[PDB]
Amino acid sequence: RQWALEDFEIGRPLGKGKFGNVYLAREKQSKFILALKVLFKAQLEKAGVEHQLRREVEIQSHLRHPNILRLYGYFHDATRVYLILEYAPLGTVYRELQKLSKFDEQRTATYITELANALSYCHSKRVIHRDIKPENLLLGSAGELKIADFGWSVHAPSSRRTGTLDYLPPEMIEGRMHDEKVDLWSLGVLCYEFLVGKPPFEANTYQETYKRISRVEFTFPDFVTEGARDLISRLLKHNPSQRPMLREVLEHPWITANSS
Ligand SMILES: Cc1c(C(=O)NS(=O)(=O)C2CC2)cc(-c2ccc(Cl)c(Oc3ccccn3)c2)c2cc[nH]c12
Ligand SMILES: Nc1ncnc2c1ncn2[C@@H]1O[C@H](COP(=O)(O)OP(=O)(O)O)[C@@H](O)[C@H]1O
Ligand SMILES: O=C(O)[C@@H]1CCCC[C@H]1C(=O)O
Ligand SMILES: [Mg+2]
Ligand SMILES: [Mg+2]
Repeated sequence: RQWALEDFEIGRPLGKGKFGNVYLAREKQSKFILALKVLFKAQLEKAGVEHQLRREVEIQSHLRHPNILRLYGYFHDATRVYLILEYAPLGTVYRELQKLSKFDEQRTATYITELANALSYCHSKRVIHRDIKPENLLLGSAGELKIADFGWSVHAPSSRRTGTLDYLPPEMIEGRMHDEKVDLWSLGVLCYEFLVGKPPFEANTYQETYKRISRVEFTFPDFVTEGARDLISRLLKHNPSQRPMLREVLEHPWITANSS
């Protein structure tokens, strides 16, 4: 509907982005509360990621799922690009993890189910998210998980190169061809991080994390249950073909026993 910045009242920042900031905003006519993801043209140009910004917009604007953050539209002016997003009022899963330290098995299994459903819908459109991480997982008014930040989203298969490597699978880390299986690896990383409080390949340096991912070198603390170990171990397979389908994740006995 060719919006312009004059149509919105701007509130506090909601979060910092790589190419700008996200602000709380209210559309003047309807009083609709939303989030405005503001990006600087000069920064996007310098990075040469314009084309990828259009992909974020095109991919996310066509997705309709209760566990996927909505993108209502976008517009731009002389210096900025504005993405009109659904406001997630309970913030990030990242912040929830920082304050709780770790999630219990029931909260974890529920989040994994919500993610697996959203990803099943994405993959059915051959959409690869590729940036599944707690800061990109938002919470709706009922505490339901919403996949956000389609910034690095692509259509499968892809041989396209892109923060930390913590959530990236070996094939992406090595600049090789990849498909929807990249999001299955990220799901395994998230399951571990939710239960343990940190991702399994976390390290001080990018170099050390790269080596850990390449080797699939990780251990579980003693408190991690057999069922949780089984699902994570199945997801974190160096070989993308060996990673289970999302149908298998949703039907996993540990998921069905602790969700939702
Ligand atoms: C320098 C510049 C422009 C720019 O000034 N164009 S223009 O004013 O000449 C216009 C007639 C085309 C546009 C964009 C740009 C890129 C992606 C998206 Cl998604 C974008 O939002 C929109 C918004 C509405 C329609 C289309 N896209 C804008 C970028 C990115 C980095 N530098 C840019
Ligand atoms: N719709 C939203 N509602 C609430 N907070 C949001 C929303 N979108 C983004 N944020 C906050 O802003 C941060 C940056 O947004 P994001 O889309 O992930 O940008 P980037 O691509 O730069 O990582 C998020 O991690 C979150 O803290
Ligand atoms: O929305 C963005 O800030 C960016 C658009 C260009 C590709 C990378 C992307 C991101 O970091 O999510
Ligand atoms: Mg983000
Ligand atoms: Mg992003």
